[PDB]
Amino acid sequence: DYFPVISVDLQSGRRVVSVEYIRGDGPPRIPYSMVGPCCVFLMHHRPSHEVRLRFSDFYNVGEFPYRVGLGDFASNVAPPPAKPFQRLIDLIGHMTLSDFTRFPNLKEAISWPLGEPSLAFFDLSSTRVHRNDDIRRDQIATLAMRSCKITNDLEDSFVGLHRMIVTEAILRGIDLCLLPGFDLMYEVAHVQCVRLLQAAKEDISNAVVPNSALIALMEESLMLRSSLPSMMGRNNWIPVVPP
Amino acid sequence: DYFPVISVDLQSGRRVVSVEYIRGDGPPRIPYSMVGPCCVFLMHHRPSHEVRLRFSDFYNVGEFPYRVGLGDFASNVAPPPAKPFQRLIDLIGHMTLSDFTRFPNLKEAISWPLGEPSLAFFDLSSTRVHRNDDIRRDQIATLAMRSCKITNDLEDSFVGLHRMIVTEAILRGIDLCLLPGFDLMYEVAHVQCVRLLQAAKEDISNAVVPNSALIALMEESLMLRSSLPSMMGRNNWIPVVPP
Repeated sequence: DYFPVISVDLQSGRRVVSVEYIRGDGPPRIPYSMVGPCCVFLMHHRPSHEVRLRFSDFYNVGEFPYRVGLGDFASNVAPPPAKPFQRLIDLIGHMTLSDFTRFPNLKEAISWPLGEPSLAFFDLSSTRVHRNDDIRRDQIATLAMRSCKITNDLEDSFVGLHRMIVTEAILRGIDLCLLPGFDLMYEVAHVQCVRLLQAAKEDISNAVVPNSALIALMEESLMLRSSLPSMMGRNNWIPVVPP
Repeated sequence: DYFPVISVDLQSGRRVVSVEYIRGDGPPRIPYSMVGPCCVFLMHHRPSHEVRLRFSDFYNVGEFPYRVGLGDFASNVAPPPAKPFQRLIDLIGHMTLSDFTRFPNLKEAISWPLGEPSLAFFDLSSTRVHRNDDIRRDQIATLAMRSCKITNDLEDSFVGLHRMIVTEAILRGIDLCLLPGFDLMYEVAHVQCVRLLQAAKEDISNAVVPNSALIALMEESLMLRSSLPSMMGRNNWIPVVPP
């Protein structure tokens, strides 16, 4: 049906990876998987039709779930109990990058996982943004590839992105019941939200002038402190020296 | 016996984490582990005395090996089949950082995992450098903490460092039989060596003047191409635009 084509091109004085899905049938590939809208062709992983709790429960044993995510089907990775930052994500996705890079700690918080500030995962996780499925799949695969900084393999990019998510969750004390690999863009945006909530403390401690970003983050922090403080992660954020 | 004390201090205009081991007995802590020379006190992980093949076989089930590494004891993580880059590591550890940062691709290759160029893991993995065990343990714990960029937990720093190693191994096609968590500094230096070998191709393709670094890397690449090409990883290195 659709083949991913990975192309390394020069943009903004940086050589960056992109993925574009192109129509082509011939004989369709037999081993394949659907990670959200993205079609992945499995070279090193055996597709599996079992339903398991975590994405890692597949790729840790050399397998790959048949199909994952929301849709007119049954995901082979059982959905998380909740997506508790979805309101904050919807609120951030309608904001510009300059709202965060003006503050150092917020910039550092959203630097992960691409190594540069980026609100792309917030846009792809928001429910109040509407995009075609083709552009969505291209952007999701591109972000998975750009997180891992490789050029050739796409299934390993999704495995690496989930592994990065779980590593940051373990470091920041995020509960792993909420990050099973169901909707990888939401997991990245969730961990970025936890990092943002930890960074906003240092930003207000540095006596900055709140914009909409800090107002939203402080409202969320207040509500969470009242209801479920442990959801905000651990307090192990390195303050960023102001330039 | 020795307690790790984690201190976040300003150095070189950057706020950075350090770990220093300080003598103190009182009642010694009951749950504890030895990762190499480093003493780790387990809050979230149950110590285990079983012998397993991978470090991940412990921390993936909420455990932590009793003691790991070389020494007058039996490591609870079975040693790797080989440490095949030890000669290259010994050769690189006697070199200065400026030998790599002069080339862009080598600088990018050794940027991982700390996000900045660093030969610290090469120094701590080399066999032809001699250091006291106290300074060694301080440096190992400091590097584990600085890889993860957190400030408070030390066992989670070692778990995160191993998870980062395995993520990069999976991305670069490195065989995971060689990275079980036995000597984490060697694993970091091994993955950095694979990245360096992949980057030296682009560096010579950019027609640079070889220094000792490129000479050593090309000799190793030639020997490996003759004997075991698959040890050099996959050819998925993004070329770095020359500044």
